[PDB]
Amino acid sequence: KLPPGWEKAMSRSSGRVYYFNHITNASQWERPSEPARVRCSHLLVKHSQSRRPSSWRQEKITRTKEEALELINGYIQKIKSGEEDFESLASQFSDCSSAKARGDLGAFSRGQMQKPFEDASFALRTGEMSGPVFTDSGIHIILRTE
Ligand SMILES: N=C(N)NCCC[C@H](NC(=O)[C@@H]1CCC/C1=C/[C@H](COP(=O)(O)O)NC=O)C(N)=O
Repeated sequence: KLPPGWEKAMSRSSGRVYYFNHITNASQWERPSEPARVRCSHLLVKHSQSRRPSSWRQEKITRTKEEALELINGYIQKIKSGEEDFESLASQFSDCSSAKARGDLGAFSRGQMQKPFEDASFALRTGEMSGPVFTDSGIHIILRTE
């Protein structure tokens, strides 16, 4: 009957059905198939409207929300085609401190992370990746590892 968050959608360019998750922003052709804690890695792209417009990559972050989203889109594209792996992109490009640990955040339960991240994280199954997930930090790609 489809896991939490998943809905059937119709492709504009091909007419083929696909599946979309409105919690994680994941989308795929394939038909998809709770814990106390999950472990996730993430790649963060911050923007001018981030709660802290600063990171290890640059002192003053000034890119716009729309620009950050386009970077996130491009990374997802490289991950999905296997041009670059997630961990590699997070180490190089995530505006989070967890970049030094390949995006890994360790384990966490509900009530610890900003709500959109948390919900997305818990709706992923082990091994799955999110689409763009928006929080006050910026835009995330989430990978559930455990
Ligand atoms: N148990 C653990 N590890 N502590 C959870 C408490 C921190 C938590 N953080 C976040 O929710 C954002 C979203 C997902 C990752 C994340 C990372 C942020 C991003 O960097 P910032 O926007 O702050 O500059 N870094 C936090 O220092 C929060 N309640 O604000």
